[PDB]
Amino acid sequence: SMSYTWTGALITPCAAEESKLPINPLSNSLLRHHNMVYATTSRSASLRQKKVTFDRLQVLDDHYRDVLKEMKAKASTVKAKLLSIEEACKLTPPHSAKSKFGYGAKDVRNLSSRAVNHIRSVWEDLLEDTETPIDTTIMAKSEVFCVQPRKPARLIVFPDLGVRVCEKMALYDVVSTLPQAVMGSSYGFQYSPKQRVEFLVNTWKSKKCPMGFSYDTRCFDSTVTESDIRVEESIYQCCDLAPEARQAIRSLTERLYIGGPLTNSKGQNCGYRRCRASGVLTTSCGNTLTCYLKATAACRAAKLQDCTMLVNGDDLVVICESAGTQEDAAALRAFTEAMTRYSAPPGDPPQPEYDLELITSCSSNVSVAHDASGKRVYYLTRDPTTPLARAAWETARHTPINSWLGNIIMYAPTLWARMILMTHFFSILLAQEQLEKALDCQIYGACYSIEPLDLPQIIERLHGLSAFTLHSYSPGEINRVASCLRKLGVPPLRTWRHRARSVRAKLLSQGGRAATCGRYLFNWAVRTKLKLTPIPAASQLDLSGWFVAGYSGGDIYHS
Ligand SMILES: CC(C)N(c1ccc(Oc2ccccc2)cc1C(=O)O)C(=O)[C@H]1CC[C@H](C)CC1
Ligand SMILES: [Mg+2]
Repeated sequence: SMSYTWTGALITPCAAEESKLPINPLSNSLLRHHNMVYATTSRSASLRQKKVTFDRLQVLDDHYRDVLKEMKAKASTVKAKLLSIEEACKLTPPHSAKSKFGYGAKDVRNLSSRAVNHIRSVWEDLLEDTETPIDTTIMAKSEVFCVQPRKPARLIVFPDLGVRVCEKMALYDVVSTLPQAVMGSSYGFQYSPKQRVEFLVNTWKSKKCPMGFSYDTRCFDSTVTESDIRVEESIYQCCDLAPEARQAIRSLTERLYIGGPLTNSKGQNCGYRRCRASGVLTTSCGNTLTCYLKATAACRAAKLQDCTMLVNGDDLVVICESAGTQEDAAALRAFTEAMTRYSAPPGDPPQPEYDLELITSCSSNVSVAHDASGKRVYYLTRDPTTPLARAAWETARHTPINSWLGNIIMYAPTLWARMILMTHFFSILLAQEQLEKALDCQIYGACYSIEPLDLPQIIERLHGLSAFTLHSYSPGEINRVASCLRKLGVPPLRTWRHRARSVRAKLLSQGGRAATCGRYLFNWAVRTKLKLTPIPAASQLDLSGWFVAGYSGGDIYHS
């Protein structure tokens, strides 16, 4: 069937949409070519709609069924709990889209009589009505990028706040613990960036002759079929579940996840969906399970040998035992055909990679640098173009989510996050006298509130003290960063070094936590290095819930 059907009504915005970067005195010091920076708007929605709309092809074989049963057996060990309204509400982000039933984010978290009473009625309804298609709103997502030698906005389909709270009640526990139980070490969201690298590097070394590749599925969400979603429900159903939760999953599956009507911001019937919705609680879990299933089965059809998968939603990377250049290329092609039959055709054709640093998964790649002692140290990085374009935009305008803070946390050891983002933002935060202020950001889709002053500890716990001393990066990483700077018009190292030394001095004079950031974060900038000993606060940090599972589109907030 058709991934989508359209009525003609347009996907409309719900206010004014900024497309260009504001000429700002502060954004200009970070990036000079402001015209290369842009944000998607509903004005490009038509272009997107045509790309995600198509008839899906699907043929299932014995390999698929086999892997499916393997997966179900493991799911069979699971015991999901079911959250009470109270907890599900606690999980709602303070700034999440309001409900059309008289209440909003704040009321939900505050457990207002009106919000809880409505939520209750939606839950009862999910228990009584097993059919009626649940209404969703479709919107053009606004995201920032740098022009290329432009991207049309992405679309998001999400149900009402009321319905979202119920999804949590019935599936929060499931989507937080079933992926790991079913896929084990292949589930990428259980790893912190450093743990992801270690898993990738060790996996790579465990091969006599390693061969690896990333697989890009062309619009993965639209390739998800009604069948894949029921197969996915079948996996969830192997769990021990409270009666009400079992019915909630059954009804939410037929009424929401397999598809339903599309309404715009004006309240107009836009069309219908018969593929994955991007703004539902099961999206990450669902996509990860389905990609792993098709991929694993695809590997068997292709005869790839000793495959180790690493899956994060629709993002996939496979590392296996080489069989030779020609044989690897043939196997890879066979893999792609198997995936195509399973309704997961490629966007970018896949290519075998014999160099670990050249494999990009989760928009990132593993690379290597050196610590003070001089020992090689592997770490996660990525092309900084987008991270930087967005740092510029968030500098010029107020945004709910600060990706820059999220990028500093996840890529702390990188040459670009240290030299550019830390310097730029600590300089700016000192000025505005807002170093104490907590900011929201996302990690694997879950929303968190973090104090910039804590970055030193956070970085030590997740990356180790070496994140403050890495130097001598790879020639490949250096060219990528440098050619990035030229493109966006970012000041060179010298300028940044001067700024960092000036910010570092200012941070050291304040003492307390600010001096902590001064000493650690900017030690790369001075010549007279300061001995960097373990930060006490790093040994008393609970950062486990940070890397448990994916939540993108889940409307998840970790208090
Ligand atoms: C060796 C030495 C001088 N050096 C480098 C300076 C420039 C560079 O590569 C470029 C080139 C152009 C633009 C940006 C970086 C790479 C390195 C390195 O450590 O290998 C450093 O000490 C870095 C160490 C990390 C900080 C955070 C910035 C300076
Ligand atoms: Mg893709």
